[PDB]
Amino acid sequence: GAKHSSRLEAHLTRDELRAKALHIPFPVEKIINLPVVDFNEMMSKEQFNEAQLALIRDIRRRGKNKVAAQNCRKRKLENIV
Repeated sequence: GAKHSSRLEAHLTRDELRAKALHIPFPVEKIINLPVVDFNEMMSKEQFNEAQLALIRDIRRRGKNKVAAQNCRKRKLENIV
């Protein structure tokens, strides 16, 4: 395929693809990395639909890898032995 045809829609990766279709200007690369202040600027200065805002939050959240996908000895006994 063409690599220089990554202007619209699929500008970078699959996540970028849906983001661009969702009117997201800033690349997912940035969104994962945007600090709260940049994230505040986003909501403050710019304005999008709910769908679009949801993705920004999502990429941001996944970029902030603090989901605790470690062993994590916790007392969260949902249904485990």
